[PDB]
Amino acid sequence: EINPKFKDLRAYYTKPSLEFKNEIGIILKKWTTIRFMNVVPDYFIYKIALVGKDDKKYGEGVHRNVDVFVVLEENNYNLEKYSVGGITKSNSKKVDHKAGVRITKEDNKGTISHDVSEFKITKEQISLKELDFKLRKQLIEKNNLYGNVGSGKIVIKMKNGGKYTFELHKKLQENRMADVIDGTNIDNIEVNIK
Ligand SMILES: [Cl-]
Repeated sequence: EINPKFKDLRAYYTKPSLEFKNEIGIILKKWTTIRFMNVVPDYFIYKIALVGKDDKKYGEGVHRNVDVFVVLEENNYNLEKYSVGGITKSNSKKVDHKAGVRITKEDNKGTISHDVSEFKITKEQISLKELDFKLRKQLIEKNNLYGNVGSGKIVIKMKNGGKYTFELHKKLQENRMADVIDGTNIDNIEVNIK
C-alpha cells in the first residue's frame, strides 16, 4: 500500500507540528546566511528562519502579537529548535470559520474517488506553511496521499476571487512558507490527487 517513491514526502508531512500563539519574537544581530526570529514559549528558544517576504518584513528587535506555526526540522545551522516561516499576526477577534474541502483522487489503476471534508479556520491571518502542512497530513491520514499515489495539487480558493496552489509532487517551496493570507477570506479548498 506504501510506494517507497514517496518516502521523503510522506515522512515530512507526518512530522508533528507545534503552535505558539499571542507570543513575542526577538530578532538579534545577523550571524549567518539568514536571520531568525527567536520565540520563547517554554524552556526552549525556538529559532524561526526568516525566509521569503519575512526577511524585509521583520527588522532587528522586538515584535509583539506574533503567532508561529512550527514544524521542527533538522538543519545546517547546528540549531536544536528550528523551523521555517509560519509567522503570522495574532488574532484581534474570535474567528470561527469553516471552508469545504473537495478531494478527487485517481489511483494507478485509474479508479476515480471523491471525498469531502471541512477545514476549520480559527485564525485571522494564516500562513501558507500551515495550510499546506495540515492539509497534506490530513490527506496522508484519510486519503492515502503518498501511499499508492503522490502527485496533483491543493488549491485554496479565496472569497475575493483569488487562489493559491500547492503541487503535491514536491515539498512546499521554503520562501512560500512565509507567505500569509486572510483566513477569514478562504472560501473552499480543491484537492486533486493522481
Ligand atoms: Cl539568533
